[PDB]
Amino acid sequence: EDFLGCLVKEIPPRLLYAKSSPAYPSVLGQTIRNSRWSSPDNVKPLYIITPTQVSHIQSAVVCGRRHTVRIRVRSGGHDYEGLSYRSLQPETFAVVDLNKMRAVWVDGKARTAWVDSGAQLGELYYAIYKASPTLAFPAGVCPTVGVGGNFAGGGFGMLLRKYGIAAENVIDVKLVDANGKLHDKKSMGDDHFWAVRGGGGESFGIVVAWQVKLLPVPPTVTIFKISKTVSEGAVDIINKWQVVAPQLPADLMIRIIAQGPKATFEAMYLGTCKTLTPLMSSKFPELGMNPSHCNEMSWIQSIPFVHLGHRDALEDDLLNRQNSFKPFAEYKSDYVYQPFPKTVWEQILNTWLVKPGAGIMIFDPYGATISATPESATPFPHRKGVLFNIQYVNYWFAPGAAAAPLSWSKDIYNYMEPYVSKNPRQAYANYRDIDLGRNEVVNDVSTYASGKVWGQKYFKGNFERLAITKGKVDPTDYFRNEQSIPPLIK
Ligand SMILES: *Cc1cc2c(nc3c(=O)[nH]c(=O)nc-3n2C[C@H](O)[C@H](O)[C@H](O)COP(=O)(O)OP(=O)(O)OC[C@H]2O[C@@H](n3cnc4c(N)ncnc43)[C@H](O)[C@@H]2O)c(*)c1C
Ligand code: NA
Ligand code: NA
Repeated sequence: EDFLGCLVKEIPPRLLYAKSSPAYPSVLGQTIRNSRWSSPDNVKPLYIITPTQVSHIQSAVVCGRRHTVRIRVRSGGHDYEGLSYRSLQPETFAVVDLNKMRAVWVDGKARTAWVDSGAQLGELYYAIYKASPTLAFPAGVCPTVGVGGNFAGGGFGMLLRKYGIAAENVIDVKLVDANGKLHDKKSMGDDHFWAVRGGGGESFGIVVAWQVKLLPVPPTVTIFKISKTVSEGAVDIINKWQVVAPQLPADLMIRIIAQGPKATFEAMYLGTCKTLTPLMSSKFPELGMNPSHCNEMSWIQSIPFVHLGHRDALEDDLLNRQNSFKPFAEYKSDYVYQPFPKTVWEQILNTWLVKPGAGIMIFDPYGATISATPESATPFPHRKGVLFNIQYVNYWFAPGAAAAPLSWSKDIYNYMEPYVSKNPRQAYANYRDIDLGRNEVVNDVSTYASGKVWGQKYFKGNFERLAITKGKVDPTDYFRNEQSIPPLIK
């Protein structure tokens, strides 16, 4: 009652939604990307606030502190467990939803931009393009992902070998802390500014906007997508790829998608067919690439082409707030430091990817720039020595069809354990997986011991510094969820 009362004093009421409000279901559902989490059995927010100004965010936080109602912040809503808009167990929370704060201001000459957290990646990329055809930013591949969560958790895509992760190309932020105070880099200090750029969403406050450096790309890039069935020698080719791809020049990224006994090699090359063809011949002739495979286009055109296979619909693919694709979905991830034996590739392609409920596996090679940053330089620790990341993706489309996919996801994670990283078994924070572990709350504070179980998997040796920073900026654990950094205080 009095939390809502506090909000109405400071924030335009058209931006406030209670469960009884007629628009509440629409506002709640607008950026839910996973049908597992939209159904009525999920725990719902007591209130939703859709700020349009930074002062609205500050007022919401001050009200939540005064009346002890916690806030989950949502930008693009892609959280794999939905923790930006649901809780796992019954509890009271408000959602602060940033979708209306979506400005992108590009300074093409300075090669910098200010980007609101509620902007989607496609909108960031398109705004950069409206300014220059030869500037880029290295974040995710999916245009509807929100800037807020993508940058907070790291963020990587087809430029990761050239330029590393999104978070290490951030040069300032505008942030509201757990006391409602407005911060930038200078007022936050080294620890807090280090933590917020890759240490995971929610934990370190609400980032309102990010200042980024914009990076050069040539006017023409080249994409290919070359598939090999097991009959065409997929196992021998991918067994070579895992050693070669992490060692290729920074200008060339070759990722793999597999969903059966067949591997599709997708390359982004910062250059032309003319130079790519000989490079492939010299370094990876086993793939059988030739000039007919090349698709030359601008960097901006490469974003819908890689993600959707589209060449012809730039605005529609990058400026898209319809929220049409809502699979039921499960996700896991791994990091690989040692080459798989050929027999493991045999098993993955011929056996694991031909089971009931089998999903899709995506393999991103590291090396080059992402691996040159020291492990502790940012909170993202998956750097030197990483050959490739694996994402295990399961989609299904009817409510009662979950059992086989969920079982496959668990079974293949168990199968892969001996061949992937261990002690800890590393995972990417933005591929959130609650089965890696969740927090325990004691005296209303997330415990350090419970955070450490999953926290070492996402952040390896950076977890303790994250928790000590959390203790300094949010000792009462105001901004939290079931898998957020717990405070470690003296
Ligand atoms: C759905 C989806 C996700 C993808 C896709 N492809 C990716 C890619 O190519 N590269 C990646 O690095 N990641 C990819 N992912 C995963 C996404 O990066 C993550 O799912 C992001 O965390 C999603 O961010 P966003 O869309 O903003 O999701 P939310 O659910 O709103 O938030 C996630 C998380 O972060 C907190 N949070 C949100 N907003 C803020 C701000 N402004 N400040 C601090 N913290 C924030 C939330 O509370 C929540 O905890 C491809 C697809 C299709
Ligand atoms: Na290890
Ligand atoms: Na999950």
